[PDB]
Amino acid sequence: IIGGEFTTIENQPWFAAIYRRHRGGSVTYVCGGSLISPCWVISATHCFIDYPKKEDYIVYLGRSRLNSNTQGEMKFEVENLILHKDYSADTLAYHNDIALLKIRSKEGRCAQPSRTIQTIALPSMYNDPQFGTSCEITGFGKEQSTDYLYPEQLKMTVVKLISHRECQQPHYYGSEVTTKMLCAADPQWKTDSCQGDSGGPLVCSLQGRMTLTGIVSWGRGCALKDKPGVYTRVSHFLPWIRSHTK
Ligand SMILES: N=C(N)NC(=O)c1nc(-c2ccco2)c(N2CCCCCC2)nc1N
Repeated sequence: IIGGEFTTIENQPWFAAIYRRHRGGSVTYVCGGSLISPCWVISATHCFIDYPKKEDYIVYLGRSRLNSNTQGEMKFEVENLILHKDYSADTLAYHNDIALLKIRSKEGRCAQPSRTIQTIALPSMYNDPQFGTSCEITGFGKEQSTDYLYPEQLKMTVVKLISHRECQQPHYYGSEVTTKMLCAADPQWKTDSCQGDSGGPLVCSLQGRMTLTGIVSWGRGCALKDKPGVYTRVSHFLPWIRSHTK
């Protein structure tokens, strides 16, 4: 997250931190995710497509720090890693950048809600907030594009939804953004998602509760002028999601 603020998991209790185990036994951070029901975390396919073996992934819930324990955190293995059959990666964009991780503890259980762990509501199909609406993004991703390290503490910021009309201008993303994506940016281009925030939540109030409107997918640079964050439009994927969560 570029700009924004440090936060704790209690302000974004649906946030999931996804890591990969490596042959030496080194474990490194992969991507964010969001808990949409006790047994299911939603994220982005591009995070996993290069190594799609479920047995190498670890999901944390209730976690406020990247490389140390938070009280009340829960660790899960991945019982099913479901990557979108039509995923593809273009030159800039990813398409159908959406993945589901069925989580199960080594003790055989799904997530139990707490002060630090809650599910996030899904939107109604094809229901999105109006453009100009302020939404929240969260993650352990880079604080600058050029950074080598990820921050140790979870971050959050606020961005505003941009119209497709605006996002599709040639000096924004032109042809590369589609209707299955959503753009969001800071009006002054000061704050943004970045590398390492992929798969994490874009949350907006829709009706009267916080709702998962987007999944961090891609952008050119981070917090660069005329280059918004691009997000998977969750409201376009409910049948896909329901097909696996049923
Ligand atoms: N909102 C944005 N402006 N940007 C991002 O969301 C974003 N940005 C980057 C990135 C980092 C540096 C330049 O671009 C990035 N990367 C970089 C390596 C290849 C792609 C996947 C991971 N992933 C993202 N999701």
